[PDB]
Amino acid sequence: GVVAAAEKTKQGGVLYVGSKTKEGVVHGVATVAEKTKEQVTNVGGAVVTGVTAVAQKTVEGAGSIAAATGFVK
Amino acid sequence: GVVAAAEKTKQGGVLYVGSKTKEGVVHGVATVAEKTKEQVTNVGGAVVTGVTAVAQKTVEGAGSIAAATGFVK
Amino acid sequence: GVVAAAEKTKQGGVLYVGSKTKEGVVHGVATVAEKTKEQVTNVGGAVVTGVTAVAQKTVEGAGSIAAATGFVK
Amino acid sequence: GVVAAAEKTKQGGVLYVGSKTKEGVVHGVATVAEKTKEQVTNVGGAVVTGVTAVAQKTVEGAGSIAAATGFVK
Amino acid sequence: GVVAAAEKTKQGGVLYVGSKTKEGVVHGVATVAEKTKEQVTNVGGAVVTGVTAVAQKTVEGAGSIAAATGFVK
Amino acid sequence: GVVAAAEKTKQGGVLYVGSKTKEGVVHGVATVAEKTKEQVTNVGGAVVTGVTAVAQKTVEGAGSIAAATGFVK
Amino acid sequence: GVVAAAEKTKQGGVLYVGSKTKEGVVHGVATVAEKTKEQVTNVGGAVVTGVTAVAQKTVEGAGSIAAATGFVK
Amino acid sequence: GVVAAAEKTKQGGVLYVGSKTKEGVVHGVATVAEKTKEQVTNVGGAVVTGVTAVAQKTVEGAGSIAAATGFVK
Amino acid sequence: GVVAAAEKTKQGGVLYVGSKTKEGVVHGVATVAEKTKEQVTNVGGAVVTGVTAVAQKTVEGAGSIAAATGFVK
Amino acid sequence: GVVAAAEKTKQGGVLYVGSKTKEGVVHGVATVAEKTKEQVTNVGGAVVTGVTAVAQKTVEGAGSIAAATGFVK
Repeated sequence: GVVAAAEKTKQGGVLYVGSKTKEGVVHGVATVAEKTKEQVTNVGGAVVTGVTAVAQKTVEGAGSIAAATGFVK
Repeated sequence: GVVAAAEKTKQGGVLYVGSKTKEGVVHGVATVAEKTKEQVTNVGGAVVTGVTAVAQKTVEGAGSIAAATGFVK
Repeated sequence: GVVAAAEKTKQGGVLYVGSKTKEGVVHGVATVAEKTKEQVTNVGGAVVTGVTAVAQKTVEGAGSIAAATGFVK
Repeated sequence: GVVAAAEKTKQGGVLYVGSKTKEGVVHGVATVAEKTKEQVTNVGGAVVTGVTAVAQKTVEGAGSIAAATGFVK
Repeated sequence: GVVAAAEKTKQGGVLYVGSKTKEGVVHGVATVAEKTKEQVTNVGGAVVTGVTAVAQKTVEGAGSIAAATGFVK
Repeated sequence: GVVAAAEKTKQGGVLYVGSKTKEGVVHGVATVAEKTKEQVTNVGGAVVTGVTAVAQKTVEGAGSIAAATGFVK
Repeated sequence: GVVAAAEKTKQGGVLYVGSKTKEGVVHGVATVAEKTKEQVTNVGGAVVTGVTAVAQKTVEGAGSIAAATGFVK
Repeated sequence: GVVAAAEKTKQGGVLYVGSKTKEGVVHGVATVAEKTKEQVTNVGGAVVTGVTAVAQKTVEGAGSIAAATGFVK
Repeated sequence: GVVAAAEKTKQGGVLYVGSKTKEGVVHGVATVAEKTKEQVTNVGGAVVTGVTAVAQKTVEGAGSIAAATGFVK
Repeated sequence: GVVAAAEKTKQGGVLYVGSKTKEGVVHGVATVAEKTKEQVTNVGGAVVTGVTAVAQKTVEGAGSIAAATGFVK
């Protein structure tokens, strides 16, 4: 029983970024391996990967993740 | 039983980014492997991968992820 | 039972980006492997991959993903 | 039972992007492998892959993905 | 039982992009492999792949994807 | 005075190569540029460019090269 | 005075190479530049560029190179 | 006075190489630059660039190189 | 006075190499720069650049190099 | 007075190498710089750059190098 449920019921200043750079190496969510048996990646939210990264009001509602892995039995 | 459900019921300033750069290497959500048996990637949300990345009100409602992997039995 | 359901019932300032760059290498959601048995990619949301990436009100409602993989039995 | 269902029932400022660049290499959602048995790609949402990428009100309603893979039995 | 269903029942500012570039190589959703047994690509949403990519109100309603692969039995 | 002179006055076991390969990219003597004023290439000897390259008793006598370039005066 | 002179006056076991490879990228004598004023390449000898390269008794006699470049005066 | 002279006056066991490899990237004599004024390459001898490189009795006699560069005066 | 002279006057067991490797990156004589005024490369001898490199009796006689650079005066 | 002279006047057991490796990165004679005025490379001898490098009786006779650089006067 791997169940995920989500509900969202709606009964309805200044940001300045200045970036000067050179030779930027950026890595995000990176999983590196040798000889696995299983690999899983679930992204319910937001992954922002930049040289300049700005986020505003981003992950604002009703997320759910259910993960079951393995179970040899 | 791998069930995912989502419901969204709606009964209804200044952002400045200046980026100067050179030779930018950016990686997102990257899973690298040798000799697996299983690989899974679920993206319920938002993946923003840039040299300049701006997000506004992005992942705002009712997401769900259900993942089941393996189960040899 | 791999079931996904989604419902959306609707009973109904300034953004400036300036980018100057040179020789940009950008990768998105990239899964690289040698000798798998299974590979799955589900994209319920939005994948924005640029040298300049701007997102506004993007993933705003009622998404669902159900994934079942393997089950040797 | 691999079932996906979706319902959408509707009872019904300024964005400036300036990009200057040279020699840009951009990759989207790319899954690269050697000797698999199965590969699946489901895109319920939006994949935007550019040198300049702008998204506005993009993935806004009622999406669903159901994936079942393998099951040797 | 690989079933997909979708229903959509309707009882019914400024965007400026300036891009200057040279020698741009862009790849979309690309799955590259050697010696598979199965490859599947389902695109329920929108894939935008450009040097300049602009999306507005794009994937707005009632999509569904059901995929079943393998099942040796 | 750009003078070249050459004189050649003649008063007169087992080689086994086995090559197995795939997807070979080979470049020779390659000069690549943007916005020059002058480019010169003089080849008095031998340029062997292969995937399999074997040379035997190749550049064996009396070569001469004279190069003068520029001289704004 | 750019003078080159060469004179050659002649008063007159087992080699086994086994190569097994895949996906070989080989570059020779390569000069790469942006915004030069002058580029010169003189090859009095032998340039062997392969995936398998074998040379025997190759550059054996009487070579000469004279190069003069620039001299604004 | 850029003078080169060469004279050659002649008054007249087992080699086994086994190479097994994969995905080899080889570079030779490579000069890479941005915004020069002058570039010169003189090769009086032998340049062997391979994945398998074998040389036997190669650069055996009478070579000469004379290079003069610049001299603004 | 940039003078080079060379004279060569001739009054006239077992080598086993076994190499097993994977993913080899090899660089030779490489000079890398940003904003020079002059670059010179003279090769009077032998440059062997491989994944497997074997040299036998290679640079055996009478070489000469004369280099003069600059001299603003 | 940049003079180089060379003269060579001739009045005329077991080597076993076994190499097993993986993921080898090898660099030769490499000079890396930012904002020079002059760069010079003279190679009178032998440069062997491999993952497996074997040299036998290599630089055996009569070499000469003369280098003069600068001299603003």
